[PDB]
Amino acid sequence: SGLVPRGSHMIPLFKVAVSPTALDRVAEVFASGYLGQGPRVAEFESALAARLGNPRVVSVHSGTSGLCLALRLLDAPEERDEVLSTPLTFEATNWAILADGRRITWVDVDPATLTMDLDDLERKISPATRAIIVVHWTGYPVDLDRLAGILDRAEREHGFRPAVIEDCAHAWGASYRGVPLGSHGNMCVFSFQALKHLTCGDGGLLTLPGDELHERAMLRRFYGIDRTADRLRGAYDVAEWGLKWHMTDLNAAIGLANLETVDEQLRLHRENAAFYDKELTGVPGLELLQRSPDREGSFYVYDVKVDDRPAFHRKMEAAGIMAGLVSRRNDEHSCVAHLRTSLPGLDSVYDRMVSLPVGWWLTEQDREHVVATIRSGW
Amino acid sequence: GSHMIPLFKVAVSPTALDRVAEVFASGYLGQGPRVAEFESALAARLGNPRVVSVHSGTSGLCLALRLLDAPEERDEVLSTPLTFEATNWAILADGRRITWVDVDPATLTMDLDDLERKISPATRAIIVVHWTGYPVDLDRLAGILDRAEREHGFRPAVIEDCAHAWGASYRGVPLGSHGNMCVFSFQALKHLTCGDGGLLTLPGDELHERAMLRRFYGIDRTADRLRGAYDVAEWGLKWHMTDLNAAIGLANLETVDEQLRLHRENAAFYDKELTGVPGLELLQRSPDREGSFYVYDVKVDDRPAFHRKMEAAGIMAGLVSRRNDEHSCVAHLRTSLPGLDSVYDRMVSLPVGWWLTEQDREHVVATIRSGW
Repeated sequence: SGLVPRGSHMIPLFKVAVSPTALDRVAEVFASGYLGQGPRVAEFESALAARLGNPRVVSVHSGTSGLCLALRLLDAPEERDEVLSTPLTFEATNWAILADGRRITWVDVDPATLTMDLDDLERKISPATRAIIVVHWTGYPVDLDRLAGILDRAEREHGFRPAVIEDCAHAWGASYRGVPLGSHGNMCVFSFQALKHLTCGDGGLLTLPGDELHERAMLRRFYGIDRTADRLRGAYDVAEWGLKWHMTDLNAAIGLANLETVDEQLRLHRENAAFYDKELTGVPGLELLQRSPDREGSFYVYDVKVDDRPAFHRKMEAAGIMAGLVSRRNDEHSCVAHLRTSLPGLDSVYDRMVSLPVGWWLTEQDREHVVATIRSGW
Repeated sequence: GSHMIPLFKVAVSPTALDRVAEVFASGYLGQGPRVAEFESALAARLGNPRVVSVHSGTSGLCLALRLLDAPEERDEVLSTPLTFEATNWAILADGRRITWVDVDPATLTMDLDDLERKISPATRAIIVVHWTGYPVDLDRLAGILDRAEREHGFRPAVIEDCAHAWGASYRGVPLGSHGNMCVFSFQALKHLTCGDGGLLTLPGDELHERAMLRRFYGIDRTADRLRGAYDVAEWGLKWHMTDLNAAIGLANLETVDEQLRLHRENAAFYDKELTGVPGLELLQRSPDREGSFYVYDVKVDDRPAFHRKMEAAGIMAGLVSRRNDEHSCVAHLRTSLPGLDSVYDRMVSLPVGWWLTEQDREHVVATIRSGW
C-alpha cells in the first residue's frame, strides 16, 4: 500500500548479486585515477576468456550494445534486410534489429521449452535473411547442432549462409553438449546487467568465432578509433565507424569481484531448479517445461505453464511470491504493429506462462514455501 | 628526463567513492532515485526542467536523433567535420546522410554562412558543436532556420553538442535554454564527469515525455511489466543512466564550478599574455557569450616546429581529433571545405584546465613566446 505490504515478508523474482569485495575493487580503480577503458577491462576479458575457452572476447558497455555491435559486424548486402527472431524475448533483442535498420520476421515458439521453434525457423529463412538471433531464453540453450544443420541446408539451397547471433543474456555459465556457450561458431552476447548472473552494474561481452571479426570488434566498440594510435597528431583512420560500445574500468572492476562468487550462485540456481523439478511433478493444472539433458542451462527464472493463471497469480501474491512475465511478447507492441504474423505456438501458451523465483537468494525455507503454495492448489 | 603537462585530465571529487559506497549499501545499482536526484540538481543549474540523463554523450545524441519526427526522405543531417567523431558517427548510426558544413577560421566553429547555403529540401536536422567550449552564434542560427521555415513549411531540428561546454552561456542564458535539444557529456575527461554519462535537454514537454520512455527501450518503468501491461509506442535502446554513475556526478557537482572557474581563469591569462607573438594567431572570441575552454585553441605558423617545441618543453599539445571527413569510412562524403583547409595545418590545442598550477601556465607562455 504505497509504503508498506501486508504484515511481513516477500520473495523477489530478480535480484542483484554484489560481492562484498566489489567496493574494494572499485576503490582501487578510483585510486588509479583512470575511470575509462584501462588495464582492469583487460584483466576482466582475460578472466572471461579463460573460463569460456574462447580467446576472442570483447567487453562492451551492455548486452544491448553487444547485440548492436554484432549486427554491425555483419557484412552482407543491403537487400538482405530480414532478421529472424522470436517475439518472446526481452525487447532489447528485437529493438537492436530495428536500430540496425533491418526488418523483423517473427519466428514462433516451441511450447515445450518456450524457446524458438526451429521448425518454424527453417520455414521462414528466405533469400532476404540477413541473420538469425536465437535467444537461450531464461537460461536454456537452444539446440545449436540442429540449428547448424538447418543453416547447412539453407546454404546449400540459395548461396548465402545466414549469420547466427546467440543472445546469452540469461545463459551465463550454460553449456551445450559439454561445450560452454560462446564456443559453437556463432557470435554470442552475454549480459552483465544488474539482475544477471555475473553483473558489472551494467556490462556485456561479445565473443567472436573468428579473428577477423574479433579485430573489427575491438575497433568498432570505440568509434572505430585505434586507442593506441597517436591521436594527438591525428594519426589514425576510421575504416568502419562505431559508437561508444566499450566497457570502462569502473564496471570491469565490479565484474572482477563478482567472478569470485558467480559459480556458487549459479550452482544454487540450478540446485533450486532441480528441487522444483522434483517436487512439482504431477501437480494438477501445472505443466512443467521439457528440458533436454544434452545441455545445461542457467535458470535465470523458473518457467512453468499454468491453468487458471489469474487465480495462480492471486495465489502467489497472497503467498508473497513474485511471479509473472519477464517481458510482454514483443510483437504486440504498437510500434511493430505492421510486422504481425500468425504465431500459433505462442498463441497457445502466452496465457499460461509464468516465471518463478529460483535464484541464489532463495533460502531452503523459501523454495519450500513456493512448492508448498503451489501444491496447495489455486 | 622528468615532468609533463597534460592536455586532458580526470576530475574526481574525494567524496565520490563515498557516494558510490552509499549506493552499494542501497542494494540497487540500476536507474533509481540517485539518477532522479542528479537530474533535479542539473535542472536547477540549467534552469531547464526538461532534462533527461543518458548513459553517455553519444547516447544522448543518438537518442536526440531518434526523437526527430520527419519523413524518411529528408535524409540529410548537416554537420561540420571538425568535431569529435562521436558527433558524426551518431548520424551514420541513425542511418542518415552527412553533408559537411565548413568551419569559420576565426572561431573554429561551424561556418553559419556555409550552413545557410547548404540547407536543402533533404535537410532533416543540423548538429552544431560548441567546439572546445565556445558557444555558436545561436541567435543567428535561429534566424537561418526561422527563414527556412517561413519559406517552405519544415523547420529542420537543431541538436547542440555541448560535450565541451558544460557551464557555458550565450547572451546571459545557460546552454540548454535556447529552444534546441542539447546534449551534455559527463565522460571521464569532461568538466562534470560521472565516470561516463550525459544529459539530454529538451525544449518542449512532448519531446521530454518521449525521451524518458525511449531512453529505456520505450518501456514505462512504472508500468506493470510483470503482468505484461505496458506498450512500446516507439522503440529505444539502453540509453539511460544508472544510479551507479549518477552518484559520481553528484559528488563532482560539488567541485565542478571551481574547476570551471580555473579553466576560464587560465584561458584569460593566455588571452592576455600571448598577444603579439610572431607566428601565433589567437582566436577571436565574442563577448556576448561565456565559454568553457575544454582546451585552449590557437593557430600557429610552422606548426611542426611548434609541436617539437612543446614536446621538448614537456607540454602535451595537439588535436582533439582528426577532421572527420578524412576518414576512409566517409570517403564517399568528401566535399570541398576551404575554411577548414586553411586552419587545419595551423591548429593546435593547449592545456588550460584546472590542473595547471600558476607555475605551469607561466611555463607554457614562456615556452611559446621564446619562439620556435
